[PDB]
This record gives sequence, structure tokens and C-alpha cells, in this order.
Amino acid sequence: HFEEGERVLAKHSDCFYEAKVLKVEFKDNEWKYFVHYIGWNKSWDEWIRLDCLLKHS
Repeated sequence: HFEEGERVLAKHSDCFYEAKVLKVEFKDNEWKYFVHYIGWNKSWDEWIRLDCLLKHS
């Protein structure tokens, strides 16, 4: 659904932030995405699930 390198919106807590997908993995019948939040410390990088992601536009 999303690819390595892709600009996306990623939900953290209550709202969506500009982010970039760094890694994609599939395990236990589900996709997960390691995302970086644009402009933010790398310490906030995290694995999130598909329903936490939005394509732009």
C-alpha cells in the first residue's frame, strides 16, 4: 500500500503529521510501517499500522 521513501500523513495521538516511510514489514498477517516525522527528532521514529496512515491529497 505504501512504499519505502513515500511521503505520507501519519497519525500520532489525535492528529496527522507529515511523515516519510522508512521501512515496510509484513508479519503475523499484517503490514507495519517504520515512519519518520518530517522535521522532528529521530527519537520519534516509530512503527505504525496501516490504519494510522493517509495518502496525501
